[PDB]
Amino acid sequence: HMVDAFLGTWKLVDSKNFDDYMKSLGVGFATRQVASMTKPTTIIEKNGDILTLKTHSTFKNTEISFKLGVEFDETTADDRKVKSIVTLDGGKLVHLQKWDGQETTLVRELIDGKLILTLTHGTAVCTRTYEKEA
Ligand SMILES: CCCCCCCCCCCCCCCC(=O)O
Repeated sequence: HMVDAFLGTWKLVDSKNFDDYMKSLGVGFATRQVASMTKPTTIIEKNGDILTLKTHSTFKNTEISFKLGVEFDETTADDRKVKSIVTLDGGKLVHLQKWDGQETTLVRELIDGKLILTLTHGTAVCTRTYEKEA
């Protein structure tokens, strides 16, 4: 399964344009100040057809579980209540969130052994680079 290469624990080492991405979502200044300065850990697990993606940080934790291709309800780290779907498109794990007539896509792919997360909302595009910890 293509998901096997994503499994494990990943730690943020680099970020580009995250503040702009949060601004585009309406995250307030005080939260952006802290969120831009944290280095989250993302844990990706799979048991049968169910994938679980956990994001851990010193001040906020999220967890979602899903089957690929099946829409699910998600409450995001910034408290948006969204409709989500995740597909594995070739080698790219593509997570689409929809709410209030808006969308944002979170694409994860493996480049040179690192996990690259690209977040797009409107024209705000952010790249988050994660190194494999375990
Ligand atoms: C995940 C770090 C703390 C997040 C605090 C809430 C404000 C920003 C949330 C924006 C949507 C989720 C972004 C995830 C980024 C990532 O996984 O590197």
